Amino acid sequence: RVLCLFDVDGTLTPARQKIDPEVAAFLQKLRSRVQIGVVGGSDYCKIAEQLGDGDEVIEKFDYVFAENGTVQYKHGRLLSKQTIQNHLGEELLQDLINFCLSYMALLRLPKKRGTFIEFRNGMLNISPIGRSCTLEERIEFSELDKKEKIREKFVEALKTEFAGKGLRFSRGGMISFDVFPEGWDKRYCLDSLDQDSFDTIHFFGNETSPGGNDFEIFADPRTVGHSVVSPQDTVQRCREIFFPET
Amino acid sequence: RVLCLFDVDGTLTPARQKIDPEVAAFLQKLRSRVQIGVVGGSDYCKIAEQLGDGDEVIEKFDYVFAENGTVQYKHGRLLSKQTIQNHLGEELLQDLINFCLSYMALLRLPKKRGTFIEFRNGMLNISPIGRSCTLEERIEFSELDKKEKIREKFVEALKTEFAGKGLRFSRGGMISFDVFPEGWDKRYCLDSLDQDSFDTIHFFGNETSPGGNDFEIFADPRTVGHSVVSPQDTVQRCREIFFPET
Ligand SMILES: O=P(O)(O)O[C@H]1O[C@H](CO)[C@@H](O)[C@H](O)[C@@H]1O
Ligand SMILES: O=P(O)(O)O[C@H]1O[C@H](CO)[C@@H](O)[C@H](O)[C@@H]1O
Ligand SMILES: [Mg+2]
Ligand SMILES: [Mg+2]
Ligand SMILES: [Mg+2]
Ligand SMILES: [Mg+2]
Repeated sequence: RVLCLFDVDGTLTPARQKIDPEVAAFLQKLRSRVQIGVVGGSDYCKIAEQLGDGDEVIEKFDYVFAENGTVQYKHGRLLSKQTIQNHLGEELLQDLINFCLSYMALLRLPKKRGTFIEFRNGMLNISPIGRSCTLEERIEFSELDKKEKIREKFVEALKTEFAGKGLRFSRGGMISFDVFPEGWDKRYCLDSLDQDSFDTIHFFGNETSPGGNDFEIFADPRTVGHSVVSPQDTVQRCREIFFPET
Repeated sequence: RVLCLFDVDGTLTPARQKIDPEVAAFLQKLRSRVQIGVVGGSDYCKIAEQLGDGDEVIEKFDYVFAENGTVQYKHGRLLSKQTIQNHLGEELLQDLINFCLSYMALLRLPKKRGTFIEFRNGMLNISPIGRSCTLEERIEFSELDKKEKIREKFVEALKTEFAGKGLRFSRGGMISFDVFPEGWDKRYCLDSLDQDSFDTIHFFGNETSPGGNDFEIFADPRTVGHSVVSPQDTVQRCREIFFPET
């Protein structure tokens, strides 16, 4: 009983884009020997869009872990969600929210819009410009952010304010950063997988160095870790391990 | 060339619910004598959901004005949008946004979530709890709000701060209030309609008294105004005016 578990962006697909039909075809071939799963920081809709038409993703993969595994489809079935408010408690969560509102009230940007704080399943996403900006506005903010280190300074202030309180931050996006509970990196999905009797869980990712969003799940003793540089590399690695004779 | 223009909630449908098939059938009958249109403060998706399946609404009505007419479908065709930032300018808009962020940072509630500021086409929607709350959380906030007058006090502070700057406020919702430019009440749709050569525009609404969201469009010299108390009343009124012989 083996599971191959894959990061999505840069591991199975070009970052944030549709999977190559050849890679998709190989994954289904691999599926004749092992179970296959994906884990990504993006939401289900995004991952679904990258990995097939409609909701095909939950049929094509045995596991679909969205938002680092806080959202789980297991053999086509959506499991219940643990909420961030349940984990953090309402007081810490609101302390965080109000600190962010207060900080952003004092930031002056070329443009602001709406959805400065997006309450997701696995994180709070914080966007100084607001998520409802256009593409050109998005690019404008990104360029300013590089010059003024707006998100970086905001994250420094947050880390210090909440020191010791179990919060983690990532600047994965362009107009935002994510705030998530400690352990709600990709390792989150491993606790559910622990219960599914796999002899071996192979994890493949393209950000397996320190600071990368695959590091923790890669390095976790529950996984056999594989560092890849592209979807073609991932396929080669899988052929080598699971189709040695071929 | 006559247009009948209808508010949606409480005028054609029970508030925020699907239209009665009998009322829907009458509107299509009325359409044999006049053009028919709807104008609502809700977004297109909501109005579409109330008035048919899928996008049937834009086929069933000659005009669909969503968000008070800042979003317009004319004979099945979506017209271009004028944006709030274009109208207000980026400086006033950000002054507004930062005042709201600052104010809300200091509010302590039982629960907070996300989407405190929703940037729509025709307004900014401001929600102290956050739009991404659950139904029970929504009811919890509503009950607290009645006790503490949270939205009312927030709106007082905003009106005073932006006195003379052309902003209007409404507490139409339960967990939020809307901020919109002066004249972006339902009258907004009348400027486009002015260009469409109607001899007469009859407007029907159920909130036509001062303070009601139909008052301005009702009282506008460009419309023949009709006050109704229900969709059955609206139908009766229409039969009386446009099918006098029947
Ligand atoms: O700020 P950006 O560039 O839109 O990226 C953020 O939001 C994306 C969409 O929800 C996420 O997919 C990203 O992971 C990130 O949380
Ligand atoms: O705060 P509430 O109760 O969700 O209502 C507000 O949002 C609704 C949905 O966008 C709108 O339909 C309402 O008109 C209002 O702007
Ligand atoms: Mg990756
Ligand atoms: Mg490992
Ligand atoms: Mg009404
Ligand atoms: Mg009038």
